[PDB]
Amino acid sequence: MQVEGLSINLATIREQCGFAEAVDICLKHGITAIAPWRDQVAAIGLGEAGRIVRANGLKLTGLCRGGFFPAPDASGREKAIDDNRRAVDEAAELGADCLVLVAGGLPGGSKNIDAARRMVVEGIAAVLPHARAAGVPLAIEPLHPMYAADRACVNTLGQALDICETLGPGVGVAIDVYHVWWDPDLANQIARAGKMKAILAHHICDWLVPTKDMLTDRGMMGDGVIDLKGIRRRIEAAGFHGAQEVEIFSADNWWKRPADEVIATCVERYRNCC
Amino acid sequence: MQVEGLSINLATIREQCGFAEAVDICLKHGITAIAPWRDQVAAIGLGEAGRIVRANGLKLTGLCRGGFFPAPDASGREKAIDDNRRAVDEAAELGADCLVLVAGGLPGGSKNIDAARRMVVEGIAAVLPHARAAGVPLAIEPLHPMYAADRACVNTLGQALDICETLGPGVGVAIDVYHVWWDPDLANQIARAGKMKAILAHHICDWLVPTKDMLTDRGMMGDGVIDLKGIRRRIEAAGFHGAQEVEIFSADNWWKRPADEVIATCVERYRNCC
Ligand SMILES: [Zn+2]
Ligand SMILES: [Zn+2]
Repeated sequence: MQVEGLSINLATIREQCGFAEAVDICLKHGITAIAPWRDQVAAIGLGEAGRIVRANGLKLTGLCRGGFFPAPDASGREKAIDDNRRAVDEAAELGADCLVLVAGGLPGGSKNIDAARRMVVEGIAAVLPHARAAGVPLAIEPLHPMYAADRACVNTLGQALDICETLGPGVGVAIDVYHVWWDPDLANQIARAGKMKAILAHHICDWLVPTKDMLTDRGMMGDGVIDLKGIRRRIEAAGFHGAQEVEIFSADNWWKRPADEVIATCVERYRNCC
Repeated sequence: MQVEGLSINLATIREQCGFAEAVDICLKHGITAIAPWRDQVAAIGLGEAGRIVRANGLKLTGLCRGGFFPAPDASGREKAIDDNRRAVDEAAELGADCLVLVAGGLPGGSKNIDAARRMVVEGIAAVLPHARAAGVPLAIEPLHPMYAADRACVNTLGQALDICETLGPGVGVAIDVYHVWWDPDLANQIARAGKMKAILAHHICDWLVPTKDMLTDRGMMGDGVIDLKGIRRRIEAAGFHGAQEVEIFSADNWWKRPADEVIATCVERYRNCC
């Protein structure tokens, strides 16, 4: 009956379903773990979202997302930090296993990528006490390098782990195959993450050939070229046995299909291709 | 009169100009270094291209390109290796400072990215004796990670340098800001390249915000977010003082403008923004 070890990031059916319907279809397929987004939670209301979570015994593999730290001035940086505190409060209410952090790109006008990265480290450090007090692990999600300028300037698992080592307890990593599959040093950095006890989440999807859009053409698992099986074996060998979270952005395919069929296909591909 | 230290990769005006006209406009602006592509050379003829090169005293900062090593079988891999030998012969005829190598993506159907990378190393090793005998340095060009699956599975300068160390003399790197600007370890790897005496080329352009296409929306220098000045200072500190090669693929902007204006703008932006 239950599909053990599978979570659905609700972006996967974001065009078709708001929060309650997404949960309903996931439960209809034996799925008891989700990762909602803050806008989806806000649209239903945080209190109702947590009631649904607690009533159905749902695990949250993550809440998406905090981050977005760099800004051209102190006021803007603190506005971002303070938003992350709200995100932590939301995650805590929902019992999320972590708050996913998407670092933010360059401050407007700036070319100073190293400074942007320092603002990320400082921003995480500013949020950490709030997160630790709330019992909410912070998961730095290294993002594909194509996102460096304008979405997230933490772009390798090695770099993410360097930040985890600098900041100390309460911060780990979310390993999303879309963002990291290409990294020539991926095997060593997964092993490193495991030694650090830093792995908080594992997101799955695929890299299509060709990829037709930089943001909204993620593949269903098995439709692309990622060695999903190999990555998962390495993550398990590193000591992480949590659910695999399906996170697909697909403007011209999966978002245009009935949510039922999408989730059915996620379960099939999870069984066969992961 | 002369614009010292500037080269134009002829992709920059590829829609507007074949080889002879491209050279003419570059010389009209005081530019005496180019990097043509093999298709452009073939369209005019290798003999005529070399005559033009020798008559005008042109430097070639590169010939684009060899590579494309991985294939599902030995016959296909050897076909690729043998093409690279032809590319070396072309580079030698034109007096090119290097042959740029774009590694190739995964063999069709395969998910085995590590094996693809082994085929790259083996392929370069197979070509090297031909290149060394011809006097043609091979320049491994790490490519942006977004190209990993289907164009080039050498995706970081560190990885490129690892291959250079494995293979030994006659192989170095082409450092293209588009492909490497995001790398969190870029400063250390540029310094490393310099210690290895491995830097063979420096390609310039910019990363736009937003980037509107994965292949054909490179920016004119200064229109994007790359710290061009900083990268160049590090390349010079590492011991490379060769020309900066402008390589812009811009389907909706620079390729639609008069070649004259494009090259004029390259010289202005080279002066101000590099
Ligand atoms: Zn993710
Ligand atoms: Zn290049």
